[PDB]
Amino acid sequence: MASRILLNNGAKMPILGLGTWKSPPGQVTEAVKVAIDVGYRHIDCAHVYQNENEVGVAIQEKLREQVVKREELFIVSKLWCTYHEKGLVKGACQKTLSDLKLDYLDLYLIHWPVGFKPGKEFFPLDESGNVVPSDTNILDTWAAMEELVDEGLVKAIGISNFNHLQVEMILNKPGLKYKPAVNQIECHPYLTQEKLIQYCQSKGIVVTAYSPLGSPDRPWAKPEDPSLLEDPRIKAIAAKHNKTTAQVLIRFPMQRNLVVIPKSVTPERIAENFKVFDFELSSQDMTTLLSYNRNWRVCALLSCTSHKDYPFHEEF
Ligand SMILES: NC(=O)c1ccc[n+]([C@@H]2O[C@H](COP(=O)([O-])OP(=O)(O)OC[C@H]3O[C@@H](n4cnc5c(N)ncnc54)[C@H](OP(=O)(O)O)[C@@H]3O)[C@@H](O)[C@H]2O)c1
Ligand SMILES: O=C(O)COc1cc(Cl)ccc1C(=O)NCc1cccc([N+](=O)[O-])c1
Repeated sequence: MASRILLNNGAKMPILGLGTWKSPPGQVTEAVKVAIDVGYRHIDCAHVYQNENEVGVAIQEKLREQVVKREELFIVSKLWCTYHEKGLVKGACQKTLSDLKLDYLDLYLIHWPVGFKPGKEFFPLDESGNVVPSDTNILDTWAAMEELVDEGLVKAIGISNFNHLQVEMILNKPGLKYKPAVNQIECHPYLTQEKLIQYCQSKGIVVTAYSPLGSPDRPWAKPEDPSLLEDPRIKAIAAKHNKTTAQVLIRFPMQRNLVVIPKSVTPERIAENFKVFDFELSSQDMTTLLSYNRNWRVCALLSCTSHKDYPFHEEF
């Protein structure tokens, strides 16, 4: 299948990208260099991941080496929750641009719909462990994102972890100038997201699937927790196709017209994860994988459950 999807800003986005959350700063430069050498042209980044400088070293070296042209890369980053205020958005973007060694981003996302009190801490808490909110709403934050397009800092803007009512809130924003191009959400066979994906696709918003392997390195993993990579049912589909379980989990979202961003710092896995354009899952395989949905979420924080804009109280 085609390697890129057309966005509603007229630009093409590679459907496979490299994730970078948890990639250690002393490993991620090599990881990104390896990824570009073996064909990745999309890197998913964020200021909160604390490794954009090191990601940037890799990107710059491959540009300098003329392995790739800047126009051929699709670099994504995200506005952290403590920068939702109007007056902080441009500087947050510029800090990311500086760390990544870029003069524009292809896509910049509102990372989470929830805004937090600005300051040095990424998760400001009160004395009982609740996050301290920002009174800035998603529509004013969106207007600030729109300004970044008009200043040439970003080619496209989008959202991440927005539920359908929140997406609808931006789509219905008075004076909306740019529609979100992308909603990046968690999506895998245990959280299949049929309702939110159809909503977004029906609006011409491209959906990016994060944690496609179930984030086995997430820091809050429990023993109890389901494991996609070890699910014998998925292992059997992989065996049938002479592919790895990871490769099935990556191809699955691709065939739903999603973008997918598996993370690895292991060079052999980075290469393996890209070798997903030479096989097809059957319609039966797809429906079978969809059937494993358990509404199981890697990413959701108890500290944020009372924030006005917490996204996961809603069904979708
Ligand atoms: N927008 C958001 O709020 C949000 C939230 C979560 C994630 N994301 C983005 O989505 C990315 C992907 O999600 P994720 O990092 O949570 O988890 P993931 O991609 O589902 O899983 C990454 C884990 O899988 C292992 N792995 C990778 N390829 C493998 C393979 N072929 N075989 C066996 N194990 C393999 C990795 O190990 P090694 O690295 O040790 O190889 C790592 O432990 C993130 O890195 C981030 O860029 C965005
Ligand atoms: O968010 C990501 O991309 C991945 O997860 C990260 C990454 C880092 Cl570096 C730090 C913390 C997290 C995390 O707890 N994310 C979950 C989260 C955050 C904010 C709000 C919520 N929420 O539920 O409103 C949830």
